Amino acid sequence: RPESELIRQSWRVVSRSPLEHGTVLFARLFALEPSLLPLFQYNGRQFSSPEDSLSSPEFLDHIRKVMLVIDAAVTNVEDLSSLEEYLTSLGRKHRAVGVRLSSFSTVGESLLYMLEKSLGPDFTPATRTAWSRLYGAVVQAMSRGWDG
Ligand code: HEM
Ligand SMILES: [Xe]
Ligand SMILES: [Xe]
Ligand SMILES: [Xe]
Ligand SMILES: [Xe]
Repeated sequence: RPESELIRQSWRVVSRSPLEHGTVLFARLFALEPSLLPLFQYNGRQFSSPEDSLSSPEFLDHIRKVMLVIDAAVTNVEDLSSLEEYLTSLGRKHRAVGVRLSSFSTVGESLLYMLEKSLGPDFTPATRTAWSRLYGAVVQAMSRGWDG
């Protein structure tokens, strides 16, 4: 699958500095959808501003978790069946924490933003399409967690 190799090659670049890259993703996310900020409630407190989130080790750990789940998806690009059940429960978990399935569209745009910014000219039309398909497949599996 040529799509899979474009994903593998672009991810190599990102995966070298995952927290730095995931930081861009989350900064962009809160800039687009500020109402996601209160959902991260560590030690029973909510973050007042997006910059507060960046000072939180728990929040930064969650960036690492996100980048790890993406890494699993890239590893399993040719077949996400090994990941379907895990991703369904991951959706269920995010439903429980208060995330609306609708917000995963903004997450997608934030992912594509991070990739465009990191890769520059190497973020070709084909690369963008490949990532949009992989992300779509991930969200499809996660969406099963929202009761159906
Ligand atoms: C809309 C954006 C998101 C929000 C508001 C959100 C919120 C949360 C919260 C509150 C937790 C529990 C606290 C914690 O573990 O730090 C969590 C856990 C987690 N998140 Fe997210 N999340 C988002 C997106 C994602 C995405 C897209 C992924 C996958 C690529 C992801 C991967 C994970 C993982 C692996 C955990 C640990 C779940 C567990 O095993 O308990 N997160 N998230
Ligand atoms: Xe952020
Ligand atoms: Xe963790
Ligand atoms: Xe993501
Ligand atoms: Xe993804």
